[PDB]
Amino acid sequence: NPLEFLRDQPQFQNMRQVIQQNPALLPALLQQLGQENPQLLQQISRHQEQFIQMLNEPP
Repeated sequence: NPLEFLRDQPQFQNMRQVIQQNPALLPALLQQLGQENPQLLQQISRHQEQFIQMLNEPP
């Protein structure tokens, strides 16, 4: 799945940041990921726990 790198790369963290302080655009990054490629979303399914886990970065 293309998420492996997504979860590893700042993609997950980075997002949390922008959306963390500036929660205006929200973590849409995911919407564009699953939407972009009709196959991505499916593979992304493995996320949720990890993806969202960071989406709520403590700091």
